[PDB]
Amino acid sequence: EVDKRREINNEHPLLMMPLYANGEEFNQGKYTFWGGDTLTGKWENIPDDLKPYTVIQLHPDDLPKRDGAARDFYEHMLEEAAKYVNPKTGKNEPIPVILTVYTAGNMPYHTSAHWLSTSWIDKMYQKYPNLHGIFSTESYWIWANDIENKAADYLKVSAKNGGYFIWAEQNSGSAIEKAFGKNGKIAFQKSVDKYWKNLIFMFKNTPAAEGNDSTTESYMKGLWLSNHTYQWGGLMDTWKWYETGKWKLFASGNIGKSQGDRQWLTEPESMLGEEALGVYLNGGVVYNFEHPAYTYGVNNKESLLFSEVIKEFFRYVIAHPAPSKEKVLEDTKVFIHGDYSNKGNGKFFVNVNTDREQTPLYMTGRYNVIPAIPGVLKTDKLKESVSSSRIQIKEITSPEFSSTQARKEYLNKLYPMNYEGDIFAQKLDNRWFVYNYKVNENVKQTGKLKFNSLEMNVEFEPHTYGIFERISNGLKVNLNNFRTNKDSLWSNAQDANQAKKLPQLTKKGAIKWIEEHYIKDTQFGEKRVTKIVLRGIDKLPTIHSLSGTNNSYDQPSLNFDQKNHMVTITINSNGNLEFELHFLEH
Repeated sequence: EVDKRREINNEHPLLMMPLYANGEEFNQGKYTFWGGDTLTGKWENIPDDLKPYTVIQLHPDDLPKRDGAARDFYEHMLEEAAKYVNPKTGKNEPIPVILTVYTAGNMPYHTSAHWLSTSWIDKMYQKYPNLHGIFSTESYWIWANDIENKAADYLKVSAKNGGYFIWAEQNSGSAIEKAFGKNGKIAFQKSVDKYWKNLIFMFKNTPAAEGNDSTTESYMKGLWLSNHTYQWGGLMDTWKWYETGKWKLFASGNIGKSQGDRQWLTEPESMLGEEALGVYLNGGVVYNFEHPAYTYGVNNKESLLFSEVIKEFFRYVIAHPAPSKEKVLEDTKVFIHGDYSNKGNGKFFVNVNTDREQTPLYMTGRYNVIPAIPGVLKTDKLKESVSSSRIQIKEITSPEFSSTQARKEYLNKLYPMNYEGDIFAQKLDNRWFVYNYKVNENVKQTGKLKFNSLEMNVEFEPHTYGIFERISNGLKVNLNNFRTNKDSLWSNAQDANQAKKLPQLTKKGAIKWIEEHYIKDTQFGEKRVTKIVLRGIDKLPTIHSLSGTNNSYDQPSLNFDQKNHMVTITINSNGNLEFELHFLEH
């Protein structure tokens, strides 16, 4: 093995920072990115605490579809990255880069990435120590005849150089199963047997109408636990709102795939944190987002989604490393071997732990994410682990998985019920993680959680997650319900028919909207109420270390009922929030 260029694991997570080449300006002799970020300016802006965990991911977007264009753009940017000087110290501090080398099946009618040979990639790794890896993303809809062969070559050239091959893909059309050899294309399967320590496999939740969120995430987790990938994660994509035909928040009717640029702006900001929790709580460590103009920002400025949700979430997962592989193995009671594509795809988990066919969220944490690997793979390495002895490894074709009711009856024997209420909750050590799982329905949810004898009842509106940590002197609370008002995008449409018919916002129009109405002059959402009730408290708790999104919260209300030894906490906010409550139990 060649020394790794960087670590990627629970203690060293990875946030990918995408930059999409502006092919129109490339044709004019300029080297620029859609949305106006510059490589140097963006890197400088990244908070210093996050720099060790963040990597710039270049994407060739609409560079001309001809030989040399992607090499030219990429070599220019690698040079800029390599020559970077820290303005505060004067030291050359090369910027870490990941290159997108494969997308859309690398068809020459789809992408300039077609004209990037393995030879060139090898040359770039050798020339640039700051090239930390290469990325393949989104070919499930165009599964090229040689995709497994090419993926084997990407993994091998990365291993040769100590870099990572990162593949973000969704199990549409059995893509993950095929990647590992379902249909007899076994080159990548063989590559992984040798080079899995240089592989990162991520879900890509874009094709949301096909409902493969839960099954793809199950595979990513299972691949990791069984030593078929070094680590896993997810690319969470606000374009899901387009794929599923949604429009104005909470509005009725479906507009189909008709208003792309309005649609990818509409997903609530905090819902990206809800999605990202599925990665974190299950031991994933790599995070990436789309659409980047919304999720990260424009013109070297952080969007509010980035500053108030993603930045804070990512800081959290650095401060509190995700459960290790060993820990997740120890906690795993059931591990599925087999193909979800033959058991209803995402339907497998509907009314088990997801509430509908098309959602990136879960409705219960009772089973967390049940890990699986495709039927083509073997569980030998999993069984060889010292931490896997109490795992039931079950074929997906087992009678236990034959129906929705069979799945719950089996899983319920092994995963005890550990909270009450119709809301998502999952416990990790002394922490309850809670969110309202509604996607586009304006419905409050409630749950009853316990920390031993201490009872905590919560009431959450949609697009609200919380982390509640029992600490020696009381409770640490992190709450995020940040959701701005996107109704302006849907002005002039009083129903779905009218909304489908709106003028296109367009790509350039959306970037302009972000500049003019999101980066500044933001239409913030209304403050909304969260209730937390604690039962079993000695005296009125005290509040400490209260902070959050500027101007986004009223002072929390503490109402102590001495007779019933209980406190009702009322919060009215829209943003991120954190505080400690100090108290003793009764």
